[PDB]
Amino acid sequence: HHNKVRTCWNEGRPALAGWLQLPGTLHAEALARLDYDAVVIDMQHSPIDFGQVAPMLIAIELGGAEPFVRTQVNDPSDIMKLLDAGAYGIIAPMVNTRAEAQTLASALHYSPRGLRSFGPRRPSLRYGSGYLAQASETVVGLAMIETREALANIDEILSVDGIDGVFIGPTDLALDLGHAPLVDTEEAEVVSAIAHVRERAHAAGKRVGIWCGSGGFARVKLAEGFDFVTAAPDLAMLSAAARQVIADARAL
Amino acid sequence: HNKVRTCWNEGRPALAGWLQLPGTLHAEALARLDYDAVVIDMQHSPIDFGQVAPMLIAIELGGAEPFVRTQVNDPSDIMKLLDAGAYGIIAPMVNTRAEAQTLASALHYSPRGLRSFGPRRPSLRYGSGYLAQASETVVGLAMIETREALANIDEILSVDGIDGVFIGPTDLALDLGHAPLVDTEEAEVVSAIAHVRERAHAAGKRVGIWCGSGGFARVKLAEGFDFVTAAPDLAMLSAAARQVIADARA
Amino acid sequence: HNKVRTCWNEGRPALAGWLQLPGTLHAEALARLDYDAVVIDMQHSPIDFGQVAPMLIAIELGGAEPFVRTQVNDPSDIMKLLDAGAYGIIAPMVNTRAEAQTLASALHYSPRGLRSFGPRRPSLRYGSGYLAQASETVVGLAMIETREALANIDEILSVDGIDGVFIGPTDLALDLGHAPLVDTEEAEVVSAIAHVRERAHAAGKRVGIWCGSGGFARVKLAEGFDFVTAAPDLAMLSAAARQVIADARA
Amino acid sequence: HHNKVRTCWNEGRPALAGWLQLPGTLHAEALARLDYDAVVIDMQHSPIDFGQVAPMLIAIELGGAEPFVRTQVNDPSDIMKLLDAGAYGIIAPMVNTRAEAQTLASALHYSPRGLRSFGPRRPSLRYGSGYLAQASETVVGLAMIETREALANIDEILSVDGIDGVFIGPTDLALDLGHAPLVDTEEAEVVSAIAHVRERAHAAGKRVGIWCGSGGFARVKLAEGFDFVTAAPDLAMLSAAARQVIADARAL
Amino acid sequence: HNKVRTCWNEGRPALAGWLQLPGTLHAEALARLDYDAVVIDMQHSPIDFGQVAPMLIAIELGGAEPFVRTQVNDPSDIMKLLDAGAYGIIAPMVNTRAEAQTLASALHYSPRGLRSFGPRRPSLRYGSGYLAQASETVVGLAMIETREALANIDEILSVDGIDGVFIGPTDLALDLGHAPLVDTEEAEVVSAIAHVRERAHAAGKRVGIWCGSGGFARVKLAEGFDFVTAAPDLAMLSAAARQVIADARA
Amino acid sequence: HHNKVRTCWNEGRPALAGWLQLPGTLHAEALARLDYDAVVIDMQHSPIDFGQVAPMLIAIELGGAEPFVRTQVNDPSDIMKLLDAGAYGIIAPMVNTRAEAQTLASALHYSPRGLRSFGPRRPSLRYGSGYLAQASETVVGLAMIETREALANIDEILSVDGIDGVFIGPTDLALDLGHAPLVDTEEAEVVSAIAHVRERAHAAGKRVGIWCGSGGFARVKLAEGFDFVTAAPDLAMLSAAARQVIADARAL
Ligand SMILES: [Br-]
Ligand SMILES: [Br-]
Ligand SMILES: [Br-]
Ligand SMILES: [Br-]
Ligand SMILES: [Br-]
Ligand SMILES: [Br-]
Ligand SMILES: [K+]
Ligand SMILES: [K+]
Ligand SMILES: [K+]
Ligand SMILES: [K+]
Ligand SMILES: [K+]
Ligand SMILES: [K+]
Ligand SMILES: [K+]
Ligand SMILES: [Mg+2]
Ligand SMILES: [Mg+2]
Ligand SMILES: [Mg+2]
Ligand SMILES: [Mg+2]
Ligand SMILES: [Mg+2]
Ligand SMILES: [Mg+2]
Ligand SMILES: [Mg+2]
Repeated sequence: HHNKVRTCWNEGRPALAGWLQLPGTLHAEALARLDYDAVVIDMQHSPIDFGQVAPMLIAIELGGAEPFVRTQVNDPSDIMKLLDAGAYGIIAPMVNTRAEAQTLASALHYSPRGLRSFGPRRPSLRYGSGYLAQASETVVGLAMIETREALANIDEILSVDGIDGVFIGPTDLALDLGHAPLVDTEEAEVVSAIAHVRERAHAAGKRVGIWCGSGGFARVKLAEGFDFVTAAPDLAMLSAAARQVIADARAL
Repeated sequence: HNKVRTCWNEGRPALAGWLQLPGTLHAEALARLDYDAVVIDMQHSPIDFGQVAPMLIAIELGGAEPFVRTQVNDPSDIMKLLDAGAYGIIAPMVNTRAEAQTLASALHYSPRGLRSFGPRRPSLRYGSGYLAQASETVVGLAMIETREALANIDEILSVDGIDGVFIGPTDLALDLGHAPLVDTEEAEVVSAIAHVRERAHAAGKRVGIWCGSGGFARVKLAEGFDFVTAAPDLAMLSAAARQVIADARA
Repeated sequence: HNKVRTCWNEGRPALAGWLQLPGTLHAEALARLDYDAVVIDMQHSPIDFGQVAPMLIAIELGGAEPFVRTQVNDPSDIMKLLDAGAYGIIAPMVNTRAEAQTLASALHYSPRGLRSFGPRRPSLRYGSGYLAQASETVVGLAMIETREALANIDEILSVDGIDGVFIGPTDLALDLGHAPLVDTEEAEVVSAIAHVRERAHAAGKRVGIWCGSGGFARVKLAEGFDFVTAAPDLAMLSAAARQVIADARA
Repeated sequence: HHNKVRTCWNEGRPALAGWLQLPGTLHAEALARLDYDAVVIDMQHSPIDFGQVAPMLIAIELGGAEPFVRTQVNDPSDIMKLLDAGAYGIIAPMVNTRAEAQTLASALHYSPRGLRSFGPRRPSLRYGSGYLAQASETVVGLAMIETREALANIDEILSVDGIDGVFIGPTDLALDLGHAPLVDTEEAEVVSAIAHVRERAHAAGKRVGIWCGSGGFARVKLAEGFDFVTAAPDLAMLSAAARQVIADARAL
Repeated sequence: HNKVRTCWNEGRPALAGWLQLPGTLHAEALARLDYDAVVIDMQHSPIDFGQVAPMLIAIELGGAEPFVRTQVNDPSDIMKLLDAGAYGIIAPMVNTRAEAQTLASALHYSPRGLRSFGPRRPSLRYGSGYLAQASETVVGLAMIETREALANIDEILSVDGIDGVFIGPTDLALDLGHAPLVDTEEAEVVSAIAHVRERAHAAGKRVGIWCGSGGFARVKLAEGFDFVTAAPDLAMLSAAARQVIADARA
Repeated sequence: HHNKVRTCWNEGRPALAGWLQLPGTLHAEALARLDYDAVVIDMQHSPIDFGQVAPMLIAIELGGAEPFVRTQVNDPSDIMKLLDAGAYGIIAPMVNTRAEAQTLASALHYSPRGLRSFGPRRPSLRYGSGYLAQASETVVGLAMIETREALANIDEILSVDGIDGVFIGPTDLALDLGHAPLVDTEEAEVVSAIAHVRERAHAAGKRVGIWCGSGGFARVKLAEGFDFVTAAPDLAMLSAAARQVIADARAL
């Protein structure tokens, strides 16, 4: 028993992860069974509530990927309930300051390293009675860097011992820097900001991840040395596939 | 108006989506594409009645006609779906004239059928004039997917109150002793499919089929199918994800 | 005690609510009014089994007897509702003595019927003595809503184990070739309703009916109906909202 | 495509809205189809959770009213997830200070006018790819005035550019001022407070709304020049209608 | 591999859990204990299809084979459960050879049965080779719980495609005119149970039974039952809570 | 109509309560029907979301125990929505300071004693139109003491008028004091801390509760004079009962 993403990193390999915005277990299991190391459930920009995330985490684990959640907000009590429901990866949006990164770290570890409340319903079933001793290793925590403010604060954020590193939200970052909501961009200012965050993460001996909208862009990010790359949202892949089926059906 | 009936009345076939995943977000998103209808599969999916109800609403808001492929040809199940705003019904494994008569009985009020009266959602869409035009608001297709159905095709097509038939080519292939392959080239299955189509059109009825690709759907439209579905949500998403991963991993 | 049976044993009819909206808050709130029973409609509503279960609990806490009008006269569906704490069953479209016998078979343990034993919620309410008094805890009504049922009334009423019959006057009006109007004045429908009532009372059975207004319910109570429902939640809420809007907009 | 409430206001007309405390799609659609411009779903004083609100917003839009939510609390991340689920009106309870009104404004607009996170799942489907350019206009935001403290701070609250105005909670206001929980009151002190808030809202070129328990009271509020009037809660109208049916059924 | 079939192929019986409570947390937790299978009861529980679906996934992750005791022996209900990853089916009240043939028809693809093809979850577990080995992945047991079933035992056991029979001793006791007691000592019921066991083993079939205690389950295993369930989640939890309260209150 | 726990306390009797971590109504009703005065639903260390807690509160009340909730976090708006859903007992985890105890008190009372928002959907049905006058008595509020920090602050926490007292989280307390996650412990340091909290609660004329993992430990806590004792979690009792059934089934 081990965190599949931590196993990638311990073997000097990056992790590739899925991204779900659609509630339900069937597609969660089917995607987890593909060559994804993790599958992230998006609880920020989706209609997925806690009652719907709980059985999705089970389905991903059965499919053979590490269950991750991108939370609605950086809130310790929300993050703790997800950990106890068998979320083994947490990505907290809009972490703009060292203090906010400490708030995330506080949720991911038991005392004395954090203030995580004890009652691990699903981790105890997966890991057994030996869980508390290894609990910190079973969990991956990434602070999202999505703003001018987070970019300015990146060295202070990376100095927080309890987070594994940072996950870049490139569309919110492009918007905050005064651009359109650019997806998978080469825009020089946005790309220089993202390169800066990766360079500082690795200099600090921390991990860096990035959200991607396509397989093509994910290959570029992996080939730049990102540690955790997501591609691409279930609803986006499904809509694109339907549009293409319809286009081919209705062609002369 | 029933968007599929509007296609037909205007001399055009209908192209439909096919959902095996529960939920409203992809249902609305696919309904807003160039689909005339979106079918929710209650047979080969985890979708129960509590989940189908909001999906019907989402499809209608997206601007496609909501259809349901039911778990079974059962009149009371069909009547509850109709009153929940399912405006097309595809009933699996209709094998006999009696079974086609059971389907027709569910889709029409007395004296044409025995549909129980309590049209919760259709009354909201169509108003107090609903009863008079109820029959035309609903499209009903009996599924031809066995040797027995294929043997009994003319008598199934004889039943007034069904709009026509919808081929289940994987179940048909399997019952003919062939592999249940999507979009099959198997000569006997392809000949059985063309026979059902010709028989439906000769009886003044409509015919539909399930497809797994845009390419196959283009052929069935060209061959004169009236209602073509392509392709299942879970299949399309799985194949897309496989491609993304293969692109990403180089 | 079954509150409806207590009304009957004390020489009083029962007045019931009628829910087509899922959820527990209005179910408890209507149960706390001067209703003896609240019926949950699983036929002409979006309510599935997962939603009916907590509604039964809410009605019982509010202090009305929980009833269910099932989607269909199916023994296994009725048995699951009984074991979930439905203490009244109204089965739609009971047209023959055989169909009434199917309903009675579901409502009684061997040797009277064939009800499967596993009474999850009734055992909590009634304790370990439940089996001996099980029959008296449940009220079962066959719906008379077709020409065929009306023709077969005496033989439906002959079936021991059903408490009596419940008229579906909109389906009856429609099957008699009339408008399916709530609370109809149509002479033949009104005469058919009085006939069913007289036949039930002559057979020593109970009779109920669906009403759309307090005024009509008052008449049916005065005419000697034993179980009168008025009026559906969605209808009452819709008419109330229309009035509020008309008041507000001046 | 336009916000039906904003269209009323642009045409110098007030908006009349429904108020739901009962979960489910069928009554939501049926009421939306009546002569209501909007229907508000109450997530503060109801058992409605996020999983239940999501399909109700769809049902209201299909019925042809603008979907609104009265949120449980003034929390930016909760408000953002509702916007991305196709809530086009937000009413945030207990907004007592200018700082709290700024917190609400921050959630309702993308950078640089706010800090709303980008991922508009349902608005993108309703409005298309041209959504970001008009996003602020598609959304109506009202701060609730329900306390002595909010009343004292009304000019500071109204000075916040990012809110369309204020929505009065007359029962909580009556309670905070030391009265019984008065519904649709003429009580001189409560009525003078409410008149003050309307006068200051209109002086500031802002909109003012009020919650009503009856059609009669809603007519009075509309005829005083309120911009957004709700009447009346589904559970209240249903209970009153049932009581009257029973009273008529059991009459001699 | 089907874990129960693996027990049988290795000359061992299977011990199973029994859930009447909906939800995934206790389902996974009991599946991780020394149970070979966990049965979800859809007959005497509030569990609907929407709730059973995630429970099947939880049991499989816990490392027990997921089974379902269905509400009724209905082919379309069984086929939807199979496609949702129910790998054992126990059908209540199988009373005749015809009813056993109806069960067998649902569990096998043509030409052995008439199972409709669309194996959503089994295809994920078993891959594209699923069709060829489908029959062996599923365990099907007909319930013997009436006088009529007991009378028709040899002809039920004659049906190829059913793995064997599962005794419902409380319904059997009640239909024989005895108390529906868990783990009964009633001489005629005990003799009926041993007869069904001997008949199943003589026909080369498997036999199972429902138990209420570890002590009784130990005896049935020793007597040579192939599939023993003990004990229902709600019963075990209720008795445990009663003990805790009695300990606490002194 | 009365709070069953307050009735115990008014009659000089302690209350014994159940503890649910499993969603659903059937076991909630069955346990409520046993000799428990209350049943607590755990929304911190369970997968229970608001949509699942709502019908469980109904089931417990019908079974004839007082419905309690141990909340995910000490958040006033979450606590208010539970009160309006017919939670009549609130246990808020991780209350570490007098200020946090005041935050809990603020949620449990209407103005002027608190700032609870008015809209009591279920309490109004249970208690009728006379509810506001007795509302404070219908509700039991307990602040959880689970940390070194809460222990140091126990006299300041107990000085908050609006809480009935404190509920000890012995496992989180043992962890915070540097021990293993000890369940039902006699460990001298943890036991002295718990005895101190009980002694200070009773000296302050307040009530004290404690979570137990067994019937045996609950008897000891009752016999020490605790006012509110819980035993034992549904999932723990069910797992132990299954293990024993299996052990007996597979015995030689
Ligand atoms: Br792959
Ligand atoms: Br398109
Ligand atoms: Br009343
Ligand atoms: Br209107
Ligand atoms: Br074990
Ligand atoms: Br007890
Ligand atoms: K994988
Ligand atoms: K369309
Ligand atoms: K359901
Ligand atoms: K009552
Ligand atoms: K409207
Ligand atoms: K196991
Ligand atoms: K009790
Ligand atoms: Mg972002
Ligand atoms: Mg088929
Ligand atoms: Mg009817
Ligand atoms: Mg929920
Ligand atoms: Mg208020
Ligand atoms: Mg049985
Ligand atoms: Mg704790």
